[PDB]
Amino acid sequence: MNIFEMLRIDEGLRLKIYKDTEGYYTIGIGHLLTKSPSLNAAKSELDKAIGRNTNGVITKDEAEKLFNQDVDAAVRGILRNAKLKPVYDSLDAVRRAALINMVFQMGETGVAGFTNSLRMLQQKRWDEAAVNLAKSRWYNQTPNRAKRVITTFRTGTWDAYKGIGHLLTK
Repeated sequence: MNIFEMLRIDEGLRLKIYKDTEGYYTIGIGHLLTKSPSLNAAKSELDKAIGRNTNGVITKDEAEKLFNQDVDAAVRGILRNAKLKPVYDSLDAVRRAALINMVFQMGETGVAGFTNSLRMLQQKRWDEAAVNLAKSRWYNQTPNRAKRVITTFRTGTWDAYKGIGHLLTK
């Protein structure tokens, strides 16, 4: 298992414009398009992202391309963040994946707001971090997904892979 496979499970795959758990226009593998209520706006964003007149529909390859870009950005977001970077650096490979997952879903800003949890993660206080992490709107809104991620942070294994929130756009 890896970050790509992990996120593909959590986010699923849709080739047509859809509304995410928050009611925002999205497409592909959790690629947010816009927080705006206009389908037209979403379509504009889409065309712009793809480089062509899509008409709300994309191909599998296009979805995967957006996906790769999106993963890349989440990581970059982590590396540029002074609160995130140090945590990310302190973690083992599996747990890093969990961090990326969160950032992908809620943005670098959203994640950076989890001060207490981040600290616990930095300290390797797994169980405590898990409890803390669950006391969030995130957990209450998308419990199943949150659970899988939390479990990952807790055990440092992919067991939970043996509920999608956000990811890149206007």
